[PDB]
Amino acid sequence: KRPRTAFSSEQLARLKREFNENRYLTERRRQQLSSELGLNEAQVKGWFKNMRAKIKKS
Amino acid sequence: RTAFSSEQLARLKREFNENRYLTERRRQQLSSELGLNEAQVKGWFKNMRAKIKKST
DNA sequence: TTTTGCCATGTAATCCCCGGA
DNA sequence: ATCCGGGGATTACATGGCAAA
Repeated sequence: KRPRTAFSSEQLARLKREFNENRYLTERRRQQLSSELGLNEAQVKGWFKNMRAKIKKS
Repeated sequence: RTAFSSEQLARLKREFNENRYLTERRRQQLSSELGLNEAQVKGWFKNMRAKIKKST
């Protein structure tokens, strides 16, 4: 099982800025964003997945 | 890669005609009766629905 | 026709998407 | 983060069927 991580405030600000433009990730955009933030792609994919579900519930 | 016998395919097809989606129960029961693993029966149903959509 | 021998098609399986729990 | 249980897109590969001397 993949470890849970905590995102820094800079990572969360960049993620959210991104989610504000498009709630879905293409492959290239995921790679770029994971590389830029120093995050595993699975963590990024996961954050977007959970954020869609939180905002759908909100 | 497994190849299903004509008897298995005949039964799978008749089951598919009656209900194109398996319940857990029916998947278990079908697999037991046919001598197949549940993943193979589940995969057959998945591929059958895809194949049909891919026609129209 | 035979007897190869390649390739096209079929399909079981894999990969990855998604929402929901 | 996990897993399930859909989907679409492919991929690997067995084999049927055609090609050809």
